[PDB]
Amino acid sequence: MATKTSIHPSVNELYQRLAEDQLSNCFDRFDPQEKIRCNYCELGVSCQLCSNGPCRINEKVGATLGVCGINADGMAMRYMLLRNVMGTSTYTYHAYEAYKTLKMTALGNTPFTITDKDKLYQMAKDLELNTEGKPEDVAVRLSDFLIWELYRDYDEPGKMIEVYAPLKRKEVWRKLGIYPAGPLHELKDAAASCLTNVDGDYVSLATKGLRLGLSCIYGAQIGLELVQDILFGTGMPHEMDVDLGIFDADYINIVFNGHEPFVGVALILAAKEAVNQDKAKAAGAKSLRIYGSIESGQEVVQRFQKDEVFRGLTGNWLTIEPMLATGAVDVLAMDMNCSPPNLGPLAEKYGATLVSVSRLVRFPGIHHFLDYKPSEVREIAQKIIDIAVDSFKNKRHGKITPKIPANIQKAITGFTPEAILKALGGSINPLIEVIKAGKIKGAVGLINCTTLKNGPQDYVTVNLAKELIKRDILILSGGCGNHALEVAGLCNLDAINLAGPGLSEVCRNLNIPPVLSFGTCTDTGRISLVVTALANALNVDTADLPVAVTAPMYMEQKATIDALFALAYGLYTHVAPDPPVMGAPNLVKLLTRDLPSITGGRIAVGSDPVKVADDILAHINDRRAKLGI
Amino acid sequence: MATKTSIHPSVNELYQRLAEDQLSNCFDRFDPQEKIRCNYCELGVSCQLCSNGPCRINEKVGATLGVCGINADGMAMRYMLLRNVMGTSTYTYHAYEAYKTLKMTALGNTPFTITDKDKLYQMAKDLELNTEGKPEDVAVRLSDFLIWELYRDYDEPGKMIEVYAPLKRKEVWRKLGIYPAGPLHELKDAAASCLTNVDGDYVSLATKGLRLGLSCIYGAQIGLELVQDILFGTGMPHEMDVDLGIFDADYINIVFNGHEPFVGVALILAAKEAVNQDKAKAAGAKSLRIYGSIESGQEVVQRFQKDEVFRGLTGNWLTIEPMLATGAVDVLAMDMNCSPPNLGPLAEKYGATLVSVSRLVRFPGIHHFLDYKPSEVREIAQKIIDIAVDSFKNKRHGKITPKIPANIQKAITGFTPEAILKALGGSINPLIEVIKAGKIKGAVGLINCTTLKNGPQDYVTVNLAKELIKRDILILSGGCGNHALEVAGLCNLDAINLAGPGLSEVCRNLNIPPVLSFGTCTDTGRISLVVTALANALNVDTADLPVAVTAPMYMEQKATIDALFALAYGLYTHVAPDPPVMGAPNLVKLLTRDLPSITGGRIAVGSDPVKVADDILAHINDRRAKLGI
Ligand code: SF4
Ligand code: SF4
Ligand code: SF3
Ligand code: SF3
Ligand code: FES
Repeated sequence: MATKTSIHPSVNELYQRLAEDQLSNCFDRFDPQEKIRCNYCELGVSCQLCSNGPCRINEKVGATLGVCGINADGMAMRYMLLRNVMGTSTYTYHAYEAYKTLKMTALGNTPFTITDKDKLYQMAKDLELNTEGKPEDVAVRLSDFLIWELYRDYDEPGKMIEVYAPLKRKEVWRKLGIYPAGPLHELKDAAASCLTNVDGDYVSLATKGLRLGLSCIYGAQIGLELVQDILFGTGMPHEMDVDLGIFDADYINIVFNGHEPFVGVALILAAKEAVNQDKAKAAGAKSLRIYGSIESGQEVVQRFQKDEVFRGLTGNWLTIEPMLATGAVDVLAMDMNCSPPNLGPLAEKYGATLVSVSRLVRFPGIHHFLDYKPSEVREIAQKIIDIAVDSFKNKRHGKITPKIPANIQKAITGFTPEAILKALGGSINPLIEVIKAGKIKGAVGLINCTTLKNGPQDYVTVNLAKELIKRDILILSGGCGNHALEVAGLCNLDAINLAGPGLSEVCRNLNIPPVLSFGTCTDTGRISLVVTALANALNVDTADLPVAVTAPMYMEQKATIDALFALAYGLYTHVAPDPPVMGAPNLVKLLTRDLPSITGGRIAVGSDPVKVADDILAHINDRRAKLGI
Repeated sequence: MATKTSIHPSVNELYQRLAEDQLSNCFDRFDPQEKIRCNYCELGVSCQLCSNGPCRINEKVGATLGVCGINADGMAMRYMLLRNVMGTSTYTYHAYEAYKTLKMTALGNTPFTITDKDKLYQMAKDLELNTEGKPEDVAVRLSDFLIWELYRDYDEPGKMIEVYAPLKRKEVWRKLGIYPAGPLHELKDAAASCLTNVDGDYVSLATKGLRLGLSCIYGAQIGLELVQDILFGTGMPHEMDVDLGIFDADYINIVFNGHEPFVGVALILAAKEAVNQDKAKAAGAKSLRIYGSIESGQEVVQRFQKDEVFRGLTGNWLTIEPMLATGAVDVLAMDMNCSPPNLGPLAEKYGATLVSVSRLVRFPGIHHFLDYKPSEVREIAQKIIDIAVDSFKNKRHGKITPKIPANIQKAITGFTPEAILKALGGSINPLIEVIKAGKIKGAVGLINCTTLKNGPQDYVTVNLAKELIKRDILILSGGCGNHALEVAGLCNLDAINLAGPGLSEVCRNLNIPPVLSFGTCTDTGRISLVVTALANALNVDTADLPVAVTAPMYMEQKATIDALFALAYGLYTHVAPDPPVMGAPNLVKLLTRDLPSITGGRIAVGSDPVKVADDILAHINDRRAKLGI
């Protein structure tokens, strides 16, 4: 088959239905694009930023510079920076909504509550906030402080970066001048820098990308994930069902899909009400069930158990079109990316109702717009259930043939820094000891999307993960790439049998899988808390540790902002497919060869899972040698 | 040669020097790009936003949608929105710095003062601020309030838009749901919407563009321009020297260049110190002179007189490279766009020193980096003078042959709303009356850059302006296109005789030119105050007025954000060259044909000055007919 589909049998089966039904889909749409690809854009040496364009760099024809005078290196890095403004904006958007949700929850106006009060008070103490009064007071103070971190300008020092970053990184960041403003000012400054005839210096633009990455993790991601733990609990390991076989066509099936989990949690709470289960049964369904999709789904499976109501996680963004082709979905409730913009015709064919629950998400053919507001989420969840009941009765039941694949996989979800510490007996020391002894050679943060650019859905990701664990490298996974490993079976105890001799021994002793599900790409900051704890306990810099990062099927700039963060944080950072930079030779040299002498990190490239794994292991072994282990 | 150069003889003379010196320059760089132009990018039907790309729409090869599913209309509007995030970010950056500068001025930490106290107190009254205490206290309160408007979220109502927009527009915006957040949140929301698989609906994306334009004018531009008036005075009409013959090579010559005028004002104040003039003369110069370039220069000529120190405005951004070829510049101090990124080799050849005075501005070969802070601007200005004196002694004097063109033109600069009222005898009535009677058919806001895309520098702008005034249409001008009209002689009293029968006679009686210099593209908000004043005086909506906007040689998205504002504000808005949208037929239909029934405005296109002027006049005459005049 010359069309890239998927490594997953469930997805390939449902692709067959999309193709038989003659519906457009991402897999088929790749092929016409292959007829007319632009290699200037592939290489990052085109520009569309002003009316003297569109420009291309081609020295052979005399087009050495753009009309404005920018060279290839500035051109490529500037467009990378501009796109990374989008990535940072999404994390900043989510953080602000989390903080407003916490405040409105403390004031009594949401269906949520303050669940992890211990985390609330410890965070407040770490940040030197006033902890007098009641938990609701402390929660308002924390929300206002974390909003201040979003809003702080380039000249007001941050506190999150001081609390949560490792000691030896701080001196590097000071030396390089990359301590950022709050993410709102940083992303505005980055966008302004990208306007024509402003910043045309590839080194400066790269520096601004590193700053933007730091602003995203310390100024948005860590705060938002800890606030979500305060609201919904801190994840601990538990068994979850994943893949598209979790659907049963005789129930009313509501799927929540995006990155922000607030609507999903409100849906689970509303679906547990007897009145709503009775509604479903009166409509001819066995009962009402809620399912998670993509990153919003992953946020929930990190913190919530499967039960008779909440059924598990469907898969990553390339599973959404196949999921509709099951003919089992009643409402797909969409809160952020990825909500692909041609779902309308598929929802129509398969008898599903599309509901946007964010002012960000719009595309042709959406049935309902219920933009999120914390004080409205209770009513939003109820209206979604009402829509789903009507949709089941009048659109799907008795009209649509279901075609649900048989595949269901088990994954242990809910790893957090706290869960790792508990699994090790309350101290990081046993992990240090198994690393020093060579049982685990090192650890990889797999923080990733999925894409079709460099293979069938999830091919590189799953095979790279298999190659890493065979080499006794423990994986901490987040993002659509985490969903892939869960569906592939790498996140359960059976997967110990795929690990090498040292890692399989540790996994059996600790009773954990060789791939630890840490959640979403938004959990890059949270994974950094584990690496920071390692660095601080060893009194070594992050750039000295036997670790690496990989985003091996990256798609969008949530992944690349996390990669820029990883570079600033001093790490070997593998990215595939190539970012659009390879036509800019001095930028390539900076990112791949010179950064180890600047931040400590570097970009690595390639899509062959075996070579990528070998190169990661070589870097880990080089770090090990310098540590004497 | 066949190379597009300029309509201005001074620029053509200096281009010859650049070409004979075999130095790269915008004019020559256009020709290689012409060999390899991408028609997909020209039409807005390419996309580089995720790794499944680069994508193209070409139905003839089966490429109907991008891999993700987006159609041509969503693709084109999304990239327009993303680029307009840059435009909004620059205005928001500038506003924030203006507000911090006013605050630090009130606290006594700058070389500036509160010049227009009347305006300070009038704003405080209009915005219902506390006026107790001293003017400095009120200035701090106004600065904090305007910062709040920058930071307001989508769900908190604004006050600037209530005060400074007319009643019928506010009702239209309310009905359409396009009242925006403050510009920081609005630009973050727009950027997040552009991430792959978020907002792929061209109608939604266009709506977001309109919102972004409103947020920019009411949330940043009006506040920043009125704060700059509070600091540096409200412009009134006065004679100014323009074009490149203002240079004299026997003086130490410092040129400030960008959009933010703070460093330029500080330089003028420092150069007026006798000790600094003594330093210049001891170095062998006749004395020390300051000159303005592009939009920062225009802000200064709006509010300051020509004297023995400050000498006038050089021209717009396509004049910067020619200006260096005079061999007369000692320092070029650069604060924002446009600072073209290949000036380094030109500065080296002609013996000029380049100084960046903004963290936004970086490019290869810059000699000194003096990032602006209000509390450091006195030291920055003095350091620049020190650098200039040394550069004159060591790089230029006795080494570089000057080639200064003879051309100097006179322009009347400093028109403001207040200046118009004064010229009319204290009220707007006389202008309304001569419009009603048909002497002046209507008015156009020319808010423009310059570019080479649709002609030699300033060709379309100047010829369009001549055709408009011949048709008895008064022009209020801002931006690089304003600089073009000043240099071409349309902004002095001789230009009265280029106007048609009715407008020439009104201008002769009022002793004003037919093109009124209103400053920068940043003064779109200020122009809207005049258009709003006309709406109220007539008791009609802005969409009913005999007015239009043109950006006839647009370059970057400061101009396009002003055009998006104009559309939201209900106006016929001509833009040339074509924005990168014309491959998206439904988007084109929305912008050019359906918007009149939505906001009242519409996009018009074309670069033929006669046809464009005829079309503007036809619109104005249609509006007149519906008003009964
Ligand atoms: S910014 Fe420079 S390289 Fe990009 S389109 Fe404009 S002239 Fe060309
Ligand atoms: S966002 Fe869609 S159209 Fe753009 S590059 Fe990605 S797949 Fe292609
Ligand atoms: Fe948070 S990872 Fe990047 S692709 Fe869109 S849901 Fe996936
Ligand atoms: Fe403010 S107008 Fe747009 S082009 Fe850059 S200086 Fe000119
Ligand atoms: S698609 Fe236009 S330059 Fe690549």
